[PDB]
Amino acid sequence: VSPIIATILLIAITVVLAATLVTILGGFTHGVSNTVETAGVTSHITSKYIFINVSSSSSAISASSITI
Amino acid sequence: VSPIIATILLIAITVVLAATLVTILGGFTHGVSNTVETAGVTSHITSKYIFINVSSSSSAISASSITI
Ligand SMILES: *[C@@H]1O[C@H](CO)[C@H](O)[C@H](O[C@@H]2O[C@H](CO)[C@@H](O[C@@H]3O[C@H](CS(=O)(=O)O)[C@H](O)[C@H](O[C@H]4O[C@H](CO[C@H]5O[C@H](CO)[C@@H](O)[C@H](O)[C@@H]5O)[C@@H](O)[C@H](O[C@H]5O[C@H](CO)[C@@H](O)[C@H](O)[C@@H]5O)[C@@H]4O)[C@H]3O[C@@H]3O[C@H]([C@H](O)CO)[C@H](O)[C@H](O)[C@H]3O)[C@H](O)[C@H]2O)[C@H]1O
Ligand SMILES: *[C@@H]1O[C@H](CO)[C@H](O)[C@H](O[C@@H]2O[C@H](CO)[C@@H](O[C@@H]3O[C@H](CS(=O)(=O)O)[C@H](O)[C@H](O[C@H]4O[C@H](CO[C@H]5O[C@H](CO)[C@@H](O)[C@H](O)[C@@H]5O)[C@@H](O)[C@H](O[C@H]5O[C@H](CO)[C@@H](O)[C@H](O)[C@@H]5O)[C@@H]4O)[C@H]3O[C@@H]3O[C@H]([C@H](O)CO)[C@H](O)[C@H](O)[C@H]3O)[C@H](O)[C@H]2O)[C@H]1O
Ligand SMILES: *[C@@H]1O[C@H](CO)[C@H](O)[C@H](O[C@@H]2O[C@H](CO)[C@@H](O[C@@H]3O[C@H](CS(=O)(=O)O)[C@H](O)[C@H](O[C@H]4O[C@H](CO[C@H]5O[C@H](CO)[C@@H](O)[C@H](O)[C@@H]5O)[C@@H](O)[C@H](O[C@H]5O[C@H](CO)[C@@H](O)[C@H](O)[C@@H]5O)[C@@H]4O)[C@H]3O[C@@H]3O[C@H]([C@H](O)CO)[C@H](O)[C@H](O)[C@H]3O)[C@H](O)[C@H]2O)[C@H]1O
Repeated sequence: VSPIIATILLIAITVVLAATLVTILGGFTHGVSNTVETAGVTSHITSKYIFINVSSSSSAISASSITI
Repeated sequence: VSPIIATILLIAITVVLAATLVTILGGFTHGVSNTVETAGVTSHITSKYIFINVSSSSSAISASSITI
């Protein structure tokens, strides 16, 4: 009798460890993305205005997505 | 007499536990397979057509097996 019952208990424990491990991995598998951008930019500054002129960029992006 | 009869009953019980355990294991030993695929794909979109051009793939697969 007892060696089979001990085996059933060890299967029950194994499932909870595997379920625990899955929640540990979730802290690694997020928030990685390609954020690199590169632009040819020239600028001139005066007592009233900053002028900014763009010559090229790595990608086309919205002017609302850029913070100054 | 009675210690031998008690032993015969415990053998009968043991077989039913082993048969029970075998049906528990069957829930683990299925549905695991190598499903990973990886392709070099490029695409262009227009008001009438999507164009899709493939440069390489990890394996050769039927175009009917892919869902869009
Ligand atoms: C990005 O890409 C763009 C597009 O290609 C440009 O190439 C940019 O390069 C910059 O461009 C700006 C704008 O052209 C340049 O700013 C000028 O800088 C010159 C100096 S410079 O040595 O001549 O080269 C001038 O300062 C010029 O100003 C003009 O306007 C002045 C103000 O006149 C305004 O207001 C009056 C009312 O008071 C209006 O009647 C008039 O219509 C106008 O709206 C004038 O005083 C000035 O006269 C004298 O200026 C200088 C001395 O400061 C002198 O050296 C000159 O010979 C001249 O005698 C001149 O007529 C600048 O132009 C901008 O004008 C705006 C104005 O709102 C009109 O848009 C601002 O008010 C400023 O005056 C000024 O920013 C800059 O130098 C370039 O780098 C690329 O970076
Ligand atoms: C999962 O997988 C999916 C599918 O692949 C996506 O990839 C998803 O990624 C997310 O997608 C959503 C939806 O595309 C993104 O939410 C958008 O976020 C952008 C910000 S961003 O910087 O431009 O990238 C915008 O906020 C955008 O909102 C649009 O709609 C706004 C509201 O317009 C709605 O209502 C008006 C009436 O008032 C209608 O006329 C119109 O048709 C529409 O229904 C606009 O204001 C907005 O304009 C400006 O928005 C931002 C500032 O907020 C600015 O930066 C922009 O440049 C632009 O000038 C823009 O047009 C979001 O889209 C969703 O739109 C719904 C709307 O119901 C339509 O479905 C909501 O109302 C919200 O507006 C918004 O959720 C999200 O960023 C992605 O992560 C993957 O995760
Ligand atoms: C156990 O171990 C064995 C041995 O190793 C296997 O590995 C087994 O795995 C299963 O194997 C079976 C048999 O190979 C697989 O069933 C096939 O499934 C595919 C789908 S798949 O995405 O391509 O992978 C197909 O459905 C295939 O069917 C073929 O046959 C169809 C019917 O053709 C029959 O009838 C015509 C007359 O109408 C005859 O001319 C012809 O000779 C043949 O007898 C075709 O329609 C089918 O074409 C298209 O099928 C699919 C769409 O359904 C599409 O995706 C394909 O790209 C293709 O364009 C294809 O040619 C299945 O094979 C079995 O064929 C028998 C037939 O009797 C011949 O034996 C049946 O009639 C069924 O058609 C089908 O069961 C199964 O997927 C595997 O899991 C291990 O489990």
